[PDB]
Amino acid sequence: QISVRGLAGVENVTELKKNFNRHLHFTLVKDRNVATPRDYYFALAHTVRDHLVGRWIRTQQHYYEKDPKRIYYLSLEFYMGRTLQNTMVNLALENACDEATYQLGLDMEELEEIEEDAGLGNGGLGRLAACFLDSMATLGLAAYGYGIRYEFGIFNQKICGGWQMEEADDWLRYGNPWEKARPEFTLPVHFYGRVEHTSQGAKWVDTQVVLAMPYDTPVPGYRNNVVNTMRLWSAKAPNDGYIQAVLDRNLAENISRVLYPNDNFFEGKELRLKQEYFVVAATLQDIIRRFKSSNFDAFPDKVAIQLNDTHPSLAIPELMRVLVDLERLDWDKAWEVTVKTCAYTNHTVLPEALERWPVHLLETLLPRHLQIIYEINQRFLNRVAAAFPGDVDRLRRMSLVEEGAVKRINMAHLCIAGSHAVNGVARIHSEILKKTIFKDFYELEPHKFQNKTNGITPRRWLVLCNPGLAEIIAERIGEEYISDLDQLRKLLSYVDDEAFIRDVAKVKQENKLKFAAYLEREYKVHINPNSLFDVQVKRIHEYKRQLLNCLHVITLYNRIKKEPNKFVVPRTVMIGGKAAPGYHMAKMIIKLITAIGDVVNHDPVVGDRLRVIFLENYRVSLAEKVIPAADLSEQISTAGTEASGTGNMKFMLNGALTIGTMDGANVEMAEEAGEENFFIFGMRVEDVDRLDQRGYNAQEYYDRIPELRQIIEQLSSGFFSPKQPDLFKDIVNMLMHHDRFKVFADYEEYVKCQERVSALYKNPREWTRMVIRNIATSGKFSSDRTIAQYAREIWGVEPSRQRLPA
Amino acid sequence: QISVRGLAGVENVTELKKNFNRHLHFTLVKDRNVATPRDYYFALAHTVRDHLVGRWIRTQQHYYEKDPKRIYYLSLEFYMGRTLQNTMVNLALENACDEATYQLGLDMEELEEIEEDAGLGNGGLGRLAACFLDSMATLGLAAYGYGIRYEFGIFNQKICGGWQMEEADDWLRYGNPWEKARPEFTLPVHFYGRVEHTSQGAKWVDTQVVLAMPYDTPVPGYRNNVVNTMRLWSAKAPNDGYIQAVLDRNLAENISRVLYPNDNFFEGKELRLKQEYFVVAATLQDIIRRFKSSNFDAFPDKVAIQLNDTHPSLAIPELMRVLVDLERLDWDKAWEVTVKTCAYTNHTVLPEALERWPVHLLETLLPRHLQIIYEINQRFLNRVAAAFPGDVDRLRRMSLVEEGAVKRINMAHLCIAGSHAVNGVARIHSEILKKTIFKDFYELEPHKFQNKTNGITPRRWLVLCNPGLAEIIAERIGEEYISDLDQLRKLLSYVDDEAFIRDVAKVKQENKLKFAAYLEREYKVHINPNSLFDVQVKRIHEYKRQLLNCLHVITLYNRIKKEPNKFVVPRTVMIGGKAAPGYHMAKMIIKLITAIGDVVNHDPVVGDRLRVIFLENYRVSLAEKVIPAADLSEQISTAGTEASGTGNMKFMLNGALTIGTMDGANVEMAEEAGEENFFIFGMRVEDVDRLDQRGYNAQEYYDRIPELRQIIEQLSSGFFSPKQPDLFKDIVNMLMHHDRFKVFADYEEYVKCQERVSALYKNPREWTRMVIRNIATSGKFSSDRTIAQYAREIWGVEPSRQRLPA
Ligand SMILES: O=C1NC(c2ccccc2)=N[C@@]12O[C@H](CO)[C@@H](O)[C@H](O)[C@H]2O
Ligand SMILES: O=C1NC(c2ccccc2)=N[C@@]12O[C@H](CO)[C@@H](O)[C@H](O)[C@H]2O
Ligand SMILES: *Cc1c(COP(=O)(O)O)cnc(C)c1O
Ligand SMILES: *Cc1c(COP(=O)(O)O)cnc(C)c1O
Repeated sequence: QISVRGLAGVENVTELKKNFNRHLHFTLVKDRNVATPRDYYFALAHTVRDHLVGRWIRTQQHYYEKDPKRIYYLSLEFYMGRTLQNTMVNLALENACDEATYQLGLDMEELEEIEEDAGLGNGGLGRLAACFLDSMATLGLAAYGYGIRYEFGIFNQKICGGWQMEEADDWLRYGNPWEKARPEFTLPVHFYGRVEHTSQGAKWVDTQVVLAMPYDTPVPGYRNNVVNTMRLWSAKAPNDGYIQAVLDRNLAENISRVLYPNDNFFEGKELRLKQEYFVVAATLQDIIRRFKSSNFDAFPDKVAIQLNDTHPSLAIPELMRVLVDLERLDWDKAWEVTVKTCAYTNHTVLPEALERWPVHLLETLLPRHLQIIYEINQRFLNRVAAAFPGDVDRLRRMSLVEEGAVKRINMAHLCIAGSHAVNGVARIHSEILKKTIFKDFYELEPHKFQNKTNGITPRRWLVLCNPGLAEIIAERIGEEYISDLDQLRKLLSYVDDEAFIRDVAKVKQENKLKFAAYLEREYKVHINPNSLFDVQVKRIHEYKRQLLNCLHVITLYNRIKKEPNKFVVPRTVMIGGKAAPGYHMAKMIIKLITAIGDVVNHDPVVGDRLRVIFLENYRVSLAEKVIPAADLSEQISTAGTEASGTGNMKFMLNGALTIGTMDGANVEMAEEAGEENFFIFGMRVEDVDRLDQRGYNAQEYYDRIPELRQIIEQLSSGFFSPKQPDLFKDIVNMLMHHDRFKVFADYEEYVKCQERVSALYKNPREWTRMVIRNIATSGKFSSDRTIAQYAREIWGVEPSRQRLPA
Repeated sequence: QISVRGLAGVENVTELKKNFNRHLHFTLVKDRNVATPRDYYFALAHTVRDHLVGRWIRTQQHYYEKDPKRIYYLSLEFYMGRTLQNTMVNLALENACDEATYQLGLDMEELEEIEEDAGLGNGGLGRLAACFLDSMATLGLAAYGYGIRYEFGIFNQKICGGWQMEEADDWLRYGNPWEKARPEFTLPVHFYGRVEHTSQGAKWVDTQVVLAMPYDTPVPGYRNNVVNTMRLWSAKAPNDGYIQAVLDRNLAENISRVLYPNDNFFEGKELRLKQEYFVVAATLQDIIRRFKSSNFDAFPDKVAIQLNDTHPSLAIPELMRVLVDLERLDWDKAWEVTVKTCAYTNHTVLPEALERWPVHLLETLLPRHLQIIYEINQRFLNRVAAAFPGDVDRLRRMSLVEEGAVKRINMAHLCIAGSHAVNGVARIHSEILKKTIFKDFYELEPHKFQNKTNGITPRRWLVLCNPGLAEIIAERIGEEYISDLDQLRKLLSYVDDEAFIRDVAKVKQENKLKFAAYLEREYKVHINPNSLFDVQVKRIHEYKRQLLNCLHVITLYNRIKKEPNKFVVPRTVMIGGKAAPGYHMAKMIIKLITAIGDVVNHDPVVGDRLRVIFLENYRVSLAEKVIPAADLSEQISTAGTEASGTGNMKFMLNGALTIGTMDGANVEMAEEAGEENFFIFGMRVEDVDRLDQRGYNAQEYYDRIPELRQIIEQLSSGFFSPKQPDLFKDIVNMLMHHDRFKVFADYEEYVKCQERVSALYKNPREWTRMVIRNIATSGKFSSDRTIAQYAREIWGVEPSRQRLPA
């Protein structure tokens, strides 16, 4: 149909049809009279998966022959989404499969919707891991993603009476055709026990054994015939009254049962620590086994381990344990190897998110690792003492061990000490690390600290989710940009091209019609497709300030009511996201959003000027639908709180304008497109600090802004909760007395800036010209650029766009 | 190689090799440089499974078109064993696959050994279900096996220091290629709740829901291109703090987690009752759904439900519940349908094995079913009262409800009342049912009571496990006997044929050499292959009198020691079996067996005249090895205790002579072969009763038999337990004061009879002639005969040996 989806060759199509019918008959054990649409999806999945296999086997064989340095991306989260369409795109099979399925009388798009998201992540961090895997494969790196195969990913979200309900995401119910179990690579992991010191050295004894069974999922590079591996571990009980013993095996296997959904507040839960050690222990054994199939001085020349936040920080003490206790290297040599091998990416500055494990917990579960951490801490603090003699305060601040109520291990401190490289994930965030929370460590080892601004894969996030936009771009500048996104700059030469302006606006309107229909179908309510689509989709957090958005929405409503017969640019305000299940305020915000919607969407006087929709069950596959449909991207975190963000980049790439704060990668986005092409508002980081020094008094804003005072009175008095007048008292009280994120401080500038958006939207041609200026400068935010920087500046390997043989 | 294994056609072999390599590449995702022998087994399994699929799909399609009456074999146990070889035999693919694998440089026999037993049964009852499925497919019946897919089957047995240790049988670890999940046929099962009586009728409300997900396994008939289905249900939690809720899903799924291994003593465990209801509820919904795809008056013309003992007895109240509460039939009509549909097979008379569920348990878990059982009981006892006016004692004895300490439901009583047919499983057992435990029910409804003597499938139990014996038979009389075993009588005309005598003895010696080697390899100890192979393999039970065997073995030892320099026919005594994990005495017997072995096998004076071996982990695949190797079959249960036995039949078919009591099917076996061709000894049933009336005094035997007294002194004094002198005090005490199975009463006759065995073994030619007389009359004990009798006399359908198209 469209060229960027590849060729439909006569042989190819005939072949695909033959294989499809073969899998239907032999794999599914069905005839065409009894096949459910799910059967058809599965037949297609196996058929496509068949085209991966030779490439997978040869890629892994190639790495054995060439023995390149290997990259191990260690993460607790991989937010993969659906695999079928992505696999077809990267193998150039999409048009052939569309044709082959069409000829069998099937609509491929319908079959794609049957596939479950692999929702093995919470949000940004998990998705970043998934985008990185795609880029690593595309750049021909010998890279492996290592994580946990959770039986249950992020919960499915239902709204009942405006409230979030959580449902178990039973994603494996119907089987996963993408994965291959490898029971023959099963490895023991040890817990509890105690340490004996002998003549030979320390020995970890009387441990409990849990087994780690790997499942491998293929990761295809973009049309380079490279297929890398994602290895996820599953917990299995070892095989050594009777009934209960059998049933008790469940306890060991609980380790890999369920993704922890608390992306706000670190809770030191034992099961979570078990997960962290489990993935680390199984992975390092695998790494070392592979390393030996070809003396540890060469280890860092053959192995890079990237730590996705502190979640796999125990990689550092575990590697020491294996090198010292099992391989019998002396400490210093062992340590040298560890530091040159390991590198740490920090993904937050919010202090309640930092992992600070109680010592008593580590003492019980991982006694040997605690010993090793104490030894690391001692040697580290000896280096600090030597560098800064007398600075006792510095010693306390930098210690891996935090004193107080309960002793804790600061895992971030452990990571900086045990890594040759520490990076943030946007320039402003990496600066804040060096100025504030890791200033002491920076002063000791300035050379360790880097920036690696985040990116998104243009495969999933353009070609896949927005084929029409991809096509009209390819019509002008060819297809090379898909793996070299900087080529998008060539679109600057089309900013005054009348036909390209027409094409860009047509695609957007088509995406909106498509999504408007999807709303009506799956969640039956009607929306004006000619309205401005104002979307904020991301996890629900106070710092991301969905509440600021709520205030703006109520302002528009109050203005309409006041002057009903006046023109306003009509809007559909769409807000979506999951709240962590124990995060009360986030749950109240969702409820407030739906409460506003109930009022606004049923007011006769508003009509279709204003609509407020809560998008249920925001996940990767919903993002692929709504982001192409968006006009305005809401990136309105308080300055200094969003480490980078990545949604921001998805929208830029897909033809929406951004309203946002100078936070995270927004700063670099505005810099690339020019500030005049970006709706910047609010406090800078410096402003927030100035406010904090003199003290944030929210009352001041309530007193001086009549519009704001009206909103707060409405919330209080039950305007938005008639049957429950005081439902939102927690929200008002927080906004008035305990608002860490200074919602009121940015209110005035946000509303003024939102007016400028409405003003520009009134001018289709100039809106679309501004869009082109955004799309055309979004190249920097390709994860290909990000990974190329990791490769050259941290891992010490060169990327490649050269094909492997087919 | 041998003709009964089929043809190796040039196309066939080339095809199999092609498919094998295809599955290795695409299904296993391996090349030949990294393939483990397990990969090769899996590739072969998929290849063979591919030849089942068209036949499976067409068979099920045929049943839809023809809409024959359908047989539902309801069992908690299916002891299937390995599927690969059996599938090849029944599809005639064995020689082709042997050749195809050979040419790929693989030994098929080695690949077969990688397959795990599907050990979803304890022993005789479970295996009978598996033999029945094979016969039902072979006789072209529209039959379905319905059970539970246990995650863990019968435990693996290890002997440590002579003691049984149990290990979880994790049979699904590496996947099951034989099964096909059918998640789209998932069905709810309800538990707990309470009953509301409305205007419409009774309503079962506030229940907990567990889901039942079916897995279908193909059941190929012998070269008739029929493939029936075995459907096994798996428990899955329904999909409607957070972490713990997710983890708690395990509790629902515990229902299908593990096979109950207590084949001796009924324990009223709730989890066991959950299993029984779970299989019954899911199955009846499936039955009814199928019935509707084509008014319930016709139900019994389209449906037969066979109950494998009382384990699925709740089928009767469940069917009433659905007909009355959900379909709104009146009671009488509902009842008529139920009785004409259901039929009950009894498989024991030992009173501690009968299922007698506490009322309080049923009350809580299945409140509605208890109501229905009480109504059944009332109507039933009204019929008894009318038939036998004034016989109040009869009323008490026949009640479904037993009074006493705790009220119980007698499930056997429920089965007789709710079934149109009740059968035993050997003539003597069916007589005992009518004379003793169900005499009252027989007097009421004489027409219900039948015999259906058990059988074994000659496919697994001759062709598969003993190809050489199958071949030399086929050389004389052709292959038709494999599905018509009565043809074996034609071998009577070869009893004086010198060459056939030679062939029969050669095959036996080859089987012994083969098994002797297997011992040395897998469990490193040496055995004289020219000794008489004396084997007793079966679950460890007091009633099966492994202890009597132990006494004989110690007698032979004591006789050798007394007269060391005298000739005795050398023997290898092999005893194997699992004890139920809580069955103390059975665990002591295993220990005694190994204790005897430790003494006998290390005595220099004994040499290789006598060896005692405990066969570890007796299971279906070990039976296929040891039974063809046996000379003497030990079937020595106390008269009246073994309902039938089926091991007995396996050995008869495979060229061993039987020493046994007139118990179970032994009676019919001796009758078929002639008593002069059978080593019969001991009390008849009548003798046991005469002893019981005057009282069993074991002391009497100890006083009068010096040889026996010596054995008891040895056991007591620690002759067989030096470091633990009183280890076997429980065994002695039981034998002397509390022996329900009268071991001493049969001792003298057993030893004399064992001498006659030794005497005949001394004469190879006459031994072998006697063997021929056994093999030649074993035809009756084909499960084909058994199932044909069920079909005609209970189910009301005609068997067929006609082929379906290929
Ligand atoms: O999405 C994110 N989750 C976490 C995080 C959550 C819990 C504990 C630790 C970190 N950090 C985040 O990483 C993304 C990827 O770098 C950034 O784009 C986000 O700004 C940042 O919020
Ligand atoms: O092997 C058997 N197990 C049980 C049984 C076990 C527990 C509860 C109820 C029954 N009955 C048996 O059924 C076989 C098949 O009919 C008979 O050959 C055996 O003689 C008989 O012992
Ligand atoms: C990209 C993405 C995120 C991260 O979005 P931010 O706006 O950076 O928080 C979260 N969830 C999903 C499903 C995504 O696709
Ligand atoms: C046939 C068989 C049994 C039943 O044997 P009996 O001697 O009748 O008790 C038990 N277990 C296995 C593995 C079998 O193959």
